[PDB]
Amino acid sequence: SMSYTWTGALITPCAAEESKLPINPLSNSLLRHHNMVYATTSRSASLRQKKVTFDRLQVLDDHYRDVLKEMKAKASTVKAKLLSIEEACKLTPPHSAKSKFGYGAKDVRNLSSRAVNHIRSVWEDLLEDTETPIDTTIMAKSEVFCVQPRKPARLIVFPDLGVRVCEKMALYDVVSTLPQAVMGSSYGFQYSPKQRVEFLVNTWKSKKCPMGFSYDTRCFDSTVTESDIRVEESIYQCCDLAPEARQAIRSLTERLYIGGPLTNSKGQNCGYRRCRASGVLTTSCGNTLTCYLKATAACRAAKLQDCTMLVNGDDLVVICESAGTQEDAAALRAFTEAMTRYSAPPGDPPQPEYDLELITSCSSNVSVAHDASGKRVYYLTRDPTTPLARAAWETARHTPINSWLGNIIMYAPTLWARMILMTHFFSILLAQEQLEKALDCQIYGACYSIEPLDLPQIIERLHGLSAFTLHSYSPGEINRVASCLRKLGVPPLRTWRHRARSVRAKLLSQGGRAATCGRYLFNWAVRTKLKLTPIPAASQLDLSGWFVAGYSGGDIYHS
Ligand SMILES: CC(C)N(c1ccc(Oc2ccccc2)cc1C(=O)O)C(=O)[C@H]1CC[C@H](C)CC1
Ligand SMILES: [Mg+2]
Repeated sequence: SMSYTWTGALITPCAAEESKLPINPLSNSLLRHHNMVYATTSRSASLRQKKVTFDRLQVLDDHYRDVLKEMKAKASTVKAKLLSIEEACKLTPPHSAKSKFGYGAKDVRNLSSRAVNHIRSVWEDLLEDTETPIDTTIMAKSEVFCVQPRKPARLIVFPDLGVRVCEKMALYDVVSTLPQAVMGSSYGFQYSPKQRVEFLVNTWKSKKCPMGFSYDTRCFDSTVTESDIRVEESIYQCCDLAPEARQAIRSLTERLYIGGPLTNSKGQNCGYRRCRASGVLTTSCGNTLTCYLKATAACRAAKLQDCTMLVNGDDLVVICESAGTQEDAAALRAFTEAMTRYSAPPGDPPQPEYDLELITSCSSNVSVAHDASGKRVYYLTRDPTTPLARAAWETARHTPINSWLGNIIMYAPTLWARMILMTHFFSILLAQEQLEKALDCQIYGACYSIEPLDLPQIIERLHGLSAFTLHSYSPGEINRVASCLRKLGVPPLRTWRHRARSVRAKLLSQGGRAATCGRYLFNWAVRTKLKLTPIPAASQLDLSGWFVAGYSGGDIYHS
């Protein structure tokens, strides 16, 4: 069937949409070519709609069924709990889209009589009505990028706040613990960036002759079929579940996840969906399970040998035992055909990679640098173009989510996050006298509130003290960063070094936590290095819930 059907009504915005970067005195010091920076708007929605709309092809074989049963057996060990309204509400982000039933984010978290009473009625309804298609709103997502030698906005389909709270009640526990139980070490969201690298590097070394590749599925969400979603429900159903939760999953599956009507911001019937919705609680879990299933089965059809998968939603990377250049290329092609039959055709054709640093998964790649002692140290990085374009935009305008803070946390050891983002933002935060202020950001889709002053500890716990001393990066990483700077018009190292030394001095004079950031974060900038000993606060940090599972589109907030 058709991934989508359209009525003609347009996907409309719900206010004014900024497309260009504001000429700002502060954004200009970070990036000079402001015209290369842009944000998607509903004005490009038509272009997107045509790309995600198509008839899906699907043929299932014995390999698929086999892997499916393997997966179900493991799911069979699971015991999901079911959250009470109270907890599900606690999980709602303070700034999440309001409900059309008289209440909003704040009321939900505050457990207002009106919000809880409505939520209750939606839950009862999910228990009584097993059919009626649940209404969703479709919107053009606004995201920032740098022009290329432009991207049309992405679309998001999400149900009402009321319905979202119920999804949590019935599936929060499931989507937080079933992926790991079913896929084990292949589930990428259980790893912190450093743990992801270690898993990738060790996996790579465990091969006599390693061969690896990333697989890009062309619009993965639209390739998800009604069948894949029921197969996915079948996996969830192997769990021990409270009666009400079992019915909630059954009804939410037929009424929401397999598809339903599309309404715009004006309240107009836009069309219908018969593929994955991007703004539902099961999206990450669902996509990860389905990609792993098709991929694993695809590997068997292709005869790839000793495959180790690493899956994060629709993002996939496979590392296996080489069989030779020609044989690897043939196997890879066979893999792609198997995936195509399973309704997961490629966007970018896949290519075998014999160099670990050249494999990009989760928009990132593993690379290597050196610590003070001089020992090689592997770490996660990525092309900084987008991270930087967005740092510029968030500098010029107020945004709910600060990706820059999220990028500093996840890529702390990188040459670009240290030299550019830390310097730029600590300089700016000192000025505005807002170093104490907590900011929201996302990690694997879950929303968190973090104090910039804590970055030193956070970085030590997740990356180790070496994140403050890495130097001598790879020639490949250096060219990528440098050619990035030229493109966006970012000041060179010298300028940044001067700024960092000036910010570092200012941070050291304040003492307390600010001096902590001064000493650690900017030690790369001075010549007279300061001995960097373990930060006490790093040994008393609970950062486990940070890397448990994916939540993108889940409307998840970790208090
Ligand atoms: C060796 C030495 C001088 N050096 C480098 C300076 C420039 C560079 O590569 C470029 C080139 C152009 C633009 C940006 C970086 C790479 C390195 C390195 O450590 O290998 C450093 O000490 C870095 C160490 C990390 C900080 C955070 C910035 C300076
Ligand atoms: Mg893709």
